[PDB]
Amino acid sequence: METKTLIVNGMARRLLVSPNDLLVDVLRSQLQLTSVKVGCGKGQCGACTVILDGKVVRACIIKMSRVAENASVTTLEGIGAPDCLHPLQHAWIQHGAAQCGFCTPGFIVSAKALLDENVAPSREDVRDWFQKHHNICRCTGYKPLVDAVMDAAAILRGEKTVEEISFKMPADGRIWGSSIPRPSAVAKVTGLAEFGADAALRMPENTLHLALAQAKVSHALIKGIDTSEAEKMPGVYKVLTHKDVKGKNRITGLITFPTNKGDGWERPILNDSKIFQYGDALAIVCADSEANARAAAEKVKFDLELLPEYMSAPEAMAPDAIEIHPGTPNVYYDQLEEKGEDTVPFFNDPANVVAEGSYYTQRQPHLPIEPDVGYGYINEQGQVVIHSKSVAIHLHALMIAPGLGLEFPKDLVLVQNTTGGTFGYKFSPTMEALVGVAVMATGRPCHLRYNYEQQQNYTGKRSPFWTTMRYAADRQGKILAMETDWSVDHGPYSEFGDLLTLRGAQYIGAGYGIANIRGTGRTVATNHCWGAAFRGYGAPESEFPSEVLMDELAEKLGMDPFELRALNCYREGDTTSSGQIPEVMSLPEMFDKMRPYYEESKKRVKERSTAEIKRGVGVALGVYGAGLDGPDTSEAWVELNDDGSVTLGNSWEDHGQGADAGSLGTAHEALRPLGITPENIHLVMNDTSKTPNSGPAGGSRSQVVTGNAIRVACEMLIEGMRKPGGGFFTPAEMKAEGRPMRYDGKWTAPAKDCDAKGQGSPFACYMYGLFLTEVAVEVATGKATVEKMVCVADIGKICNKLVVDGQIYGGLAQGVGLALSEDYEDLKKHSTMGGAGIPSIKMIPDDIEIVYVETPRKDGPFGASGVGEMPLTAPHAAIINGIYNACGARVRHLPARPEKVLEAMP
Ligand SMILES: Nc1ccn([C@@H]2O[C@H](COP(=O)(O)OP(=O)(O)OC[C@H]3Oc4nc5nc(N)nc(O)c5nc4C(S)=C3S)[C@@H](O)[C@H]2O)c(=O)n1
Ligand code: FES
Ligand code: FES
Repeated sequence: METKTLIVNGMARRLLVSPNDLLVDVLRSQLQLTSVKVGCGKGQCGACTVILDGKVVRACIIKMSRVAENASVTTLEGIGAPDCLHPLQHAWIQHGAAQCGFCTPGFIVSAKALLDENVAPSREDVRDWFQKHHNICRCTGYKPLVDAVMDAAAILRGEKTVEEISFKMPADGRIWGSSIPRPSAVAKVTGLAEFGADAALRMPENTLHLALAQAKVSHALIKGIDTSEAEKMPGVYKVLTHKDVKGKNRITGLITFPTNKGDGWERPILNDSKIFQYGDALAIVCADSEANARAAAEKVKFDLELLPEYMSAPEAMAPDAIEIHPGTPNVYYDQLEEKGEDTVPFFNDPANVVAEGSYYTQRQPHLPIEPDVGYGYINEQGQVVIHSKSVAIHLHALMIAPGLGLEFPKDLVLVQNTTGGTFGYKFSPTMEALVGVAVMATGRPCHLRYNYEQQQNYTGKRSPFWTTMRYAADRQGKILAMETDWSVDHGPYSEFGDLLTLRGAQYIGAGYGIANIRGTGRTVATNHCWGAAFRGYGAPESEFPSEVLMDELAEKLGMDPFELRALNCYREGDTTSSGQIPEVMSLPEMFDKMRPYYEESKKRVKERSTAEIKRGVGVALGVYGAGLDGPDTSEAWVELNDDGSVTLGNSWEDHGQGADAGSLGTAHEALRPLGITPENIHLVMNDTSKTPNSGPAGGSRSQVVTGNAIRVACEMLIEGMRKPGGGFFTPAEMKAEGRPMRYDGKWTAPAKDCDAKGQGSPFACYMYGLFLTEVAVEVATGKATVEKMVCVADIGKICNKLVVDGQIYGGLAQGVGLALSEDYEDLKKHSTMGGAGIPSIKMIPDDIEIVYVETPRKDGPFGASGVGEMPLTAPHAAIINGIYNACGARVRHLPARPEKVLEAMP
């Protein structure tokens, strides 16, 4: 060891470090400059970017031995604080460039360094800078980030003033539909926002640090676990196994469908007799530090008997395959889909035009910049309190309580920390029971943190769909029948697997009036990573095949792909694939708005193709519902305060999409008659001991269901304040009358669950999108590049423009990674952020445009619908169609990697 004096943010600092310490750990653990985040931990995400002696570097790959004496270091805390904000922070906030905000510090530091060298960079300049510096963002779609940089540049040049680009309160007083920054913006652009890992530095002394001892084989029987050596290791307080669990040591699927072959009780908290997938946690180590715990976990020995490994749906379907879950077939669920008349006479008729095909959607990894993390402790009332990224706190409490041997809500409390994105993986419990297990055994606060390799090998994935479907149309182009078949590879754990399978009966071919449908669905258990909901939850996987086949049918009929769609879309008379009348009929109108953009891309693409680079254009229609199937309910309370302000209590979980902006905009709008201003609406959210059951932030339901519960609770407060015949009471007069201050609100969606053949009215609101893309294909290699994206959308009235804009940009970006680069197949190649193929800035076109068709929803709060999962419904189908359109190559098996595009090239 040696002391090194280094100047941090203008001040000298003598630090007692070890030459092998990583600059990132030093800055975090010793200087508590928590704004410097550790994402991938391998220098790919740039989330740990700091400026070291004028050079922009990634602090996670810098040894202390390589850092000079008196070296100057600049972190976000050296750029601006909440009281003395930098123009770069102001632009970020005014553009809504910070969603989950986990990559914000790295992007801002990196940007500030760019401006020191170039006061007037072009958008392209900025894009290259982030590209060269590995600044990754999984939320924004990048566009907002560049928009923010360009504005801060004009301000530093003295061309625009801060007050000039900032949101100003209208004479209206209304913030519903405005571009008002989100409540959490400031905390996020300053690096004060505390994420799970950051909290580890601020916990009490006696806090313990966990490490998991994971299985490295995919399938096996457990003959024994030897904790002996790990116990003897330095710093280890205790080592737990399945023997230390008090409850059933199982996680229930809760809502497991009645006709499922299994019972939803197969997931162990800590495996006891079998290993179902690579990553499986067989023991928990408790140490005085993370480094000490991780090091002792490797020293835990397993006595196993290797069983065959079924790494795909087909394999687990082979007739000789053994049951992964003894006493339950690997195909534990069958889904029927029957609408209209029998479809066989339509396919057997030589006079119809038939198009058939087999497609495949991959096991897409969520790739959040922040790996999983959470902590827990014993309450001052004897309750186990667990903090995590859970986006369904009430649901997860119920899913884990029995296996821990606890009772909700008397022994257990769940709290959602500030989340650095989930994109769905948190609809599933990840480490909530593990932390709870540890907390109960020791009685002390425990903090569990996953490295990026665990975020990859031990969190759910999008489940791959194998689809074989076909259309039967007449010579004029009208689709008369459709037959579909799909198989969902769900890994070993069934939570929500059957529900996902039903999603196929609802969405394959959605958006078109197809009178007769016959299909068969299937949920199959495999030994690959289990399935956790992924933004789209059934839409991206169902609509990819139907939208690609649609273009294949168009070619067989000799009709334009865009015009063909325009011909079959919903119209008065048509119903969905569940037999439900669509809540709005704006499709014809959406096609009309899209048409001008389509025909221009048609000319522009032909007029720009090179002999070495062919360019093409592709379209696709995506549809998804807002809300969970059936009578989906939400709760919320509003309480009047003495100073006349209001405190809103809800459980609108935030993945970083902007649940805060949504609660505020909805409350404010509903509280109009009382004149409440935005700064007078306090928010108490996501804590089962304080906030009501609002339901999960999944299914793109929050804005509609929860929005309505918030709306309702406000209307009750308004009525509670009514002075007999004359106006309103005051917080003062209210107290005197002994009148209640808090008002509870609830709302139930007017929908009905689907029956055994997939029919019914499962969602009250839908989200519709028309995608158009211009892709360039390098004929020589097969490397495709999305050059432009236009998206016409109908999501009802907008609650917050910055939020919805940022949601569409972000959604379209993941759409590109889904089509061109992402996957979780090879356990070693796909265990790192870059390996799995997360899109870097240059992969996303700077040229993205959005057109909104604000048709209002009868059942939405103020006529609004969801937006969450809409931008990921069919943008991948569009990219794929574009590629065929460019070079004639047709890829039905995602992702369309270069060599894959090459193979398919006629
Ligand atoms: N007409 C509308 C509709 C929605 N919104 C806003 O848009 C956001 C998304 O609303 P909604 O579609 O109702 O979805 P939820 O709040 O239920 O969020 C869940 C959704 O959010 C998504 N967006 C994400 N965005 C980010 N940055 N990170 C994630 O992990 C995200 N996870 C995905 C996934 S997956 C899901 S299911 C909310 O801030 C809402 O207030 C709006 O301003 N106006
Ligand atoms: S680049 Fe350092 S944590 Fe990712
Ligand atoms: S805002 Fe960039 S990763 Fe979430």
